[PDB]
Amino acid sequence: ETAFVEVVLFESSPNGDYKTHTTELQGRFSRAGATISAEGEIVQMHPLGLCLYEYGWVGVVKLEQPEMDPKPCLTVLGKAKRAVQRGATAVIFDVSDNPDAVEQLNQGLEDPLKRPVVYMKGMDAIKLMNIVNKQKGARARIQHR
Amino acid sequence: ETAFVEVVLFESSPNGDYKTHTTELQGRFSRAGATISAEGEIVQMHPLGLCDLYEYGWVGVVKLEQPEMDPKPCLTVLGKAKRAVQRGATAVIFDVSDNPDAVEQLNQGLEDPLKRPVVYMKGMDAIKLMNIVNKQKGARARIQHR
Repeated sequence: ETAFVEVVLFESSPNGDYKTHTTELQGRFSRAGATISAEGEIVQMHPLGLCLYEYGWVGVVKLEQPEMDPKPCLTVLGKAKRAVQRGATAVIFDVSDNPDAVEQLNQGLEDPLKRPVVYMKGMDAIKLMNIVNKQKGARARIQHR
Repeated sequence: ETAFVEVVLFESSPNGDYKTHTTELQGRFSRAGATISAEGEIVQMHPLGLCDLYEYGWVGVVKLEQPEMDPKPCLTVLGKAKRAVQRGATAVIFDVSDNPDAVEQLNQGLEDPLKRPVVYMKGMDAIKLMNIVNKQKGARARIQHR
């Protein structure tokens, strides 16, 4: 099922009102996690960063070439789990560089997380990084329709 | 339609992890805002307080006054919802227990709906909501369309 991800940039206009810009993106809900909507501020994690942020962040993790990390500290599902335990309301992996991560997550072996675990690639990941990379405050609204 | 609201208390466990306690509550989405999901930190707002910056993305909770308490209200209850979004609310949850007439007003159809959810809660759920909000600091609201 498709995860409709809205990524919102924001600047507090001087008087308290917010100026925002929204970009709508898409990934899929993995079997590894729940298929629910979720939302919160984006934290960009390095994939090795998962071996205190305020509760309810949306982890964004750009996975790396499998041959960069030969004996990885955890499985990609393990990494997501650790994120949640550390207060993530959702995890979005950019699997552009680790396309086999997908089959690994959808392997349906452990029963799922109660939070979403979304995978993104191609154009949408590029845009997700285009935004994340440049702006401190960005918000993710992950929507199951 | 029903708004399925999970309120989550939380505090850090001594090792980086979070200990949490979750409470599932219900309200309805009103025609004044979308019927979508939304999540964020609760900010309890006095109803007269929509007439100081908050981190974008908060879920405002507003317990409405007995109508005879506010004779000259700065805004319609939809106006306060709308003002809250503009100040970075991701959703508004009104406790309507003391002002049941606000429901009919919120569902009026007259103005465009907000792109954010505007939920109302009453009776028991709202009690349970304020029970958590008034005591607990560090409360996250997850509002869910199913």
